[PDB]
Amino acid sequence: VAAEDVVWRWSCDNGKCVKLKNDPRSSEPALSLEACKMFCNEYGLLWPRPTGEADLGNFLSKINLNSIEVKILKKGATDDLMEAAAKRFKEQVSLAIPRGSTPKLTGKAVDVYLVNENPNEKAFSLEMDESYGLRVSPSGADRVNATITANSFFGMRHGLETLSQLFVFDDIRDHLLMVRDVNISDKPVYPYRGILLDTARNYYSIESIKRTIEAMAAVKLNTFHWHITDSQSFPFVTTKRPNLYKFGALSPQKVYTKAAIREVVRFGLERGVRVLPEFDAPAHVGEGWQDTDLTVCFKAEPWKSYCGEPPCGQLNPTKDELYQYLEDIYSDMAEVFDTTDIFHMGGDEVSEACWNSSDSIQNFMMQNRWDLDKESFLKLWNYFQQKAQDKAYKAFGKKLPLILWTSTLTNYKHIDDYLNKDDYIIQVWTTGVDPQIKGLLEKGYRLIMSNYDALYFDCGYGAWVGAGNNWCSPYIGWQKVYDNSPAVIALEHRDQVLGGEAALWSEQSDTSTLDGRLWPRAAALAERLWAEPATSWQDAEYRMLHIRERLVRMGIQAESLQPEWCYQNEGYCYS
Amino acid sequence: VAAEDVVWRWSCDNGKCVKLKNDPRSSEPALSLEACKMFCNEYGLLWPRPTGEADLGNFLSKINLNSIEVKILKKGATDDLMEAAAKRFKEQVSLAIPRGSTPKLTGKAVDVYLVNENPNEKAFSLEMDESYGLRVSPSGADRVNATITANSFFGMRHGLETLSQLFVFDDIRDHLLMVRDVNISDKPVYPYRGILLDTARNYYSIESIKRTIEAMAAVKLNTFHWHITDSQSFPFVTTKRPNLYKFGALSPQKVYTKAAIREVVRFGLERGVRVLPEFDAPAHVGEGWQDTDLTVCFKAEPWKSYCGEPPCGQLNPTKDELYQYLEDIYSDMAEVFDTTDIFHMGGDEVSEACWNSSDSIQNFMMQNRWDLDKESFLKLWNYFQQKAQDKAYKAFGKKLPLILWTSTLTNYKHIDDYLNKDDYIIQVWTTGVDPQIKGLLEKGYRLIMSNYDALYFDCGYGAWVGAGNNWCSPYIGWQKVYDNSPAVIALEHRDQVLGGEAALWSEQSDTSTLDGRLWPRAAALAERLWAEPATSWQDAEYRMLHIRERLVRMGIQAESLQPEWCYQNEGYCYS
Ligand SMILES: CC(=O)N[C@H]1/C(=N/OC(=O)Nc2ccccc2)O[C@H](CO)[C@@H](O)[C@@H]1O
Ligand SMILES: CC(=O)N[C@H]1/C(=N/OC(=O)Nc2ccccc2)O[C@H](CO)[C@@H](O)[C@@H]1O
Repeated sequence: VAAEDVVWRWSCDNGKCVKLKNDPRSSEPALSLEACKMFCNEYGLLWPRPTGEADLGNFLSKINLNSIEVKILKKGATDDLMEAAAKRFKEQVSLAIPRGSTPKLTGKAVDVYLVNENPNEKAFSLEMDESYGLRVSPSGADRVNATITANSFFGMRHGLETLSQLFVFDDIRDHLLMVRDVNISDKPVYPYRGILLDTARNYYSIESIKRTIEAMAAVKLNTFHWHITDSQSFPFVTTKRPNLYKFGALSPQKVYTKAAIREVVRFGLERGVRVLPEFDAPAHVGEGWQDTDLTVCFKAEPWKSYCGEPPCGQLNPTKDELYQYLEDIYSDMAEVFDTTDIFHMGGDEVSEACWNSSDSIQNFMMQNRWDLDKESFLKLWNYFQQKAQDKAYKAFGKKLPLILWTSTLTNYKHIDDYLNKDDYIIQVWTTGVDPQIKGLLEKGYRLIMSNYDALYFDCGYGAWVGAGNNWCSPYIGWQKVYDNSPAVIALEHRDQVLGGEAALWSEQSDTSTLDGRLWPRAAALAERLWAEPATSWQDAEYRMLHIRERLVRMGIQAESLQPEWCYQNEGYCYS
Repeated sequence: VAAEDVVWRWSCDNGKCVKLKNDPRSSEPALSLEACKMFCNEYGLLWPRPTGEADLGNFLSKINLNSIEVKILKKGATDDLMEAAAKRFKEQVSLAIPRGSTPKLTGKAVDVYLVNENPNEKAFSLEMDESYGLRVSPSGADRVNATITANSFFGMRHGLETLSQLFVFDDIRDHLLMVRDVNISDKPVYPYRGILLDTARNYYSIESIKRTIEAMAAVKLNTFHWHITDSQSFPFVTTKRPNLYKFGALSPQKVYTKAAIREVVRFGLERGVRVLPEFDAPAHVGEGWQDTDLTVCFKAEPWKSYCGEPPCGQLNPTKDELYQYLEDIYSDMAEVFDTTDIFHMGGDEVSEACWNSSDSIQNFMMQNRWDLDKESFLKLWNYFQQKAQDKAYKAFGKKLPLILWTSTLTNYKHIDDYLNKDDYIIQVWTTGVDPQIKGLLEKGYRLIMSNYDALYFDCGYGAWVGAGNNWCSPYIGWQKVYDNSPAVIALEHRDQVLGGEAALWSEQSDTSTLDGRLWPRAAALAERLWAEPATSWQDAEYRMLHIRERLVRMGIQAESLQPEWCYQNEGYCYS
């Protein structure tokens, strides 16, 4: 076969790029699809779109791939991180070029200048500055000046990410192009932009976790919430209490060693991603605890009587030794997850029946004058949480914010009996319309939104117990994730919302299915959290298709949203 | 870290392998999970389970990986295919061994003997013999005799596949094991066991197509139905009418050349998979036909008025030149798809409105005394099909069976006016309970079942036009595909059912998402078609989990069905 050449061209008409034949008898220069898209779309090819200035100009300039140089103007303690970020950037620019295509090495030279105004700052915090400014302009006759200015390394890295998005490959001519005149100013609306990955229901290769982080960085998501343990498995390698992993793991290979974790944590830091660890308690414990006598109900049957899902099992708060185990686990986590400013302690629904089933437990309650009703079991949960919390603080070596899921414990009506708003952040998984949300906000609580009607990425597949479909079906499309707005959910109490997180529970997901589950749906969340657009999904639709293509180019096995024909023929596919 | 060793063992109790600690003070030999499973389960680790004799014995023998030799007893015209099949088999045995694990090179030597009774036979046909017999027994002191006897290469290749499934890796000891005493006899219930892949709505890499075929072969699926063109794109490289692909393709790279197609066809043949091509007509045409004047309504707006989905477009049957184009396309297909015994001609619903919209068309109808009502448009469709059919036969150089989808044309009430049962096979996509099915069967028609309620693999994701979920949602779980029985659907007219096919329409699928869409759900279909079990999904559940793990080992990014904990702890997860 003699491979053909691209035969089509694209022209902007009413905000839509229309495909037209590239006829020879024309004096007007043909535009490639991406080139037309960059100026046809209001925000061009950017995802997420910026919150401030977004001036992309009207032109593109041909660039030579081998002539891109990055210079770091202000040196500091973040030099290593900055140097790493710069290196990644050269590689990102290539992603513009489709695989198997080769650009002509001609054109201008690009100079990228990074101005990090506080070069020593590298800690993750809810108050950290993620803002940046980007300007691109012609410099002299043969080069381009790209200048990124930010208050911190984090803003600077976000700026490099936006800059990488200003490159387009012209497949008609085989030219690498770059936007000529750019003025951009940006910062995120919300500090916490996350993805929860459950690695206990099924194991995820460390390569996959890193790939996930690479994708997150590409859309300015900053938090990876590692739900490391559950009743099904204990893959965290705890040096202090090694039997938990030894007994706990699905296999000896299916484990997360200290070196692997440091590796992931560092990989995250370079990409502005906080790796936040969760040790869920006192429910969701099982495997790895055999022979300790520190749990009750593991594998209790019938399972339905004792828990939400099999296997059943919970910690026994009445055993003093448990707090010793917990201290050790929290300490081992703190050692390796050393960039995190926050610790998640789980707290999803505890089972009354399960606790009531232990005489050892009942005796303890009897001795303490408490009865055996629901109110009393709440007392037991609080007793546990208070003790666990002390251990967590001791482990991290300071008081730090702690996260808990919405639960019976966190009901706004009695939450103050147990928790306080300064010390606890509440992760919300109820529907976006649930009354608990307003009530919690009124009490001053900060929230992370993960409402299941919009943010549960596991939803919609086949049932994993029995037949039918899984519990939270239907499957949530990107359109729905995009339209779910925390600002709408919280109204006037908006500042109290820290952000949001997409949740990938793993009863039905693993190394193999993760790219699909997460991408590009998490990108919808990324834009929503970064920008809080007043606009709807339909306004972001064309760009969403582009970002999906970009994730694929990165090597992500992203879900397919629409026929490629739609991407090539804007406005034709609608409903 | 010092990697641990597996700490658990498994014991059979009431058909379930239960995990127990591998305690040192025991005189009873510990069993690894797969080893326990092989004898605990009624059919062991086999998928699909055999239809005849299935005696697996009670024991396992240690085997040396480097000592497996295959000898072909009867030579013939299929020598090349047999030699290829043998080579693949050595590689398959390794799949038993999990990645990064290394077996001890000790144990017996395995001799595999292949007896192909009709060594010259290599054609695909509905009447072909896929039966085989398998016996395994100890031979002498240091070796194993594995003998496969079949009427044809196809049965022989199915036998090698079953034999590869009789190997287990003992991860407790690092020993490769094989079932010691085996007697198996098998043949499929249905001749046509397929997967439809739509490569026009989105493009699929040829590497992906081959990977799909590898997975199919692993579960004895024998037909790959390539839905090569549609309105969205024309990736088939037709030498005779090169503009269709040149204009038609999503990109110059996104094409299927003759060499690629031969490559896929050959890869299929070696694995007992018929590669069946579909050129859908007269609807579902669009791209690639610009400037021919041979279509009407391409990109007609509003799309809803003229078609099921955008872009709209149909062939104009009144143009004589069209039949010339068609002859050329059919001829180009016949040249490269040279193993197929059947040709699929599409025929999914044609649009009346679209045809009525062309005066050129109306004039033709006016001249032929036909009116402009629905009945008349049916006449036009028949006129087209009759002419297209003649071209198809001329292209293939013989009369061969042709397949059409259920449609207005195929309504059993008037189907005989147009088609005949000898010449046409009807592919059914209505619900399994639709009256058309009984009516068609009563008229003597053969069917391929693809009922959308059970067999549409595209179903359940987000909407691709507008918001919500896609048209045939909910998502179909393996349980549902497994329970859908053609025997039940057809009753006494069972023989008329040729088999079944899972359909992966590609509006929302591509190279990236294909492993997930297809696997392991197609495996459910494979067993149902191969064996027609009276039993339900729950009886096949443990084995299904194993096959999924096997697909992953093969490199398939298969969907995750359940937590791995369930696989390790049978009977604990249920509902
Ligand atoms: C916080 C959370 O989501 N907890 C569990 C969880 N709990 O789900 C419910 O209990 N849903 C529910 C059941 C009855 C009534 C209301 C909600 O869902 C995930 C799967 O989607 C599990 O992986 C989690 O462990
Ligand atoms: C045979 C077939 O399935 N045809 C089209 C097709 N047609 O679907 C329907 O028209 N479904 C339907 C609509 C209204 C009433 C009954 C069925 O579905 C696939 C997507 O699932 C498309 O890719 C196919 O081109």
